[PDB]
Amino acid sequence: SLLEFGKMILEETGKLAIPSYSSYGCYCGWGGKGTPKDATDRCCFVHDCCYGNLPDCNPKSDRYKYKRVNGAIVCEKGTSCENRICECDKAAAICFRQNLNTYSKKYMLYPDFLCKGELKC
Ligand SMILES: CN1c2ccccc2[C@]23C[C@H]4[C@H]([C@@H]5C[C@H](O)N4[C@@H](C5)[C@H]12)[C@H]3O
Ligand SMILES: COc1ccc(C(=O)O)cc1
Repeated sequence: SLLEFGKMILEETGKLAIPSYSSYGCYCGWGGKGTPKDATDRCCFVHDCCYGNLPDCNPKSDRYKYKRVNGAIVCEKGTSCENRICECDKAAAICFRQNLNTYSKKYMLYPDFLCKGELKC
C-alpha cells in the first residue's frame, strides 16, 4: 500500500515520498495522461503500467511485508497480489534512485493542464 511504497521511496532515494514524488511531472501520483517529462516521470509511467497488469488487487491499499538488508529490497511470502505489488513498487523505487540526478524541482508540483495525450503501456 501507499504506506509501504512511501517508506520504500524514502529509504532508497532519501527524499520524502509526498512532495518529492506525488505530483512530479505527468505520471507520478496522478497518472492519467501525457508524454512523460523526464527519466523520473517515466518511472512513474512504468509503475502505473505495473499496477495496471494487476486488476485483481488493491495496489494503493493492500499492505505487504518487505525488508531491506545491507542495500537491496526484499519482498516477502505474501498473497501473489501482495508479492506482485511489492515487485512493482520495488522496481519504481529503484528507478527513482537510478535517476536522482535528472530530478528537477522544476517538475515538482507540475500541474496537469500541460499534460496532453495518449500513451499505451
Ligand atoms: C482511468 N484509469 C483507467 C481506467 C481503465 C483502465 C486503465 C486505467 C488507468 C489506470 C491508471 C493508469 C493511469 C494512471 C492512473 O493511476 N490510472 C488512470 C490513468 C487510468 C491507466 O492505465
Ligand atoms: C508512482 O508514484 C506514485 C506517487 C504517488 C501516488 C499517489 O499519490 O496516488 C501514486 C504513484
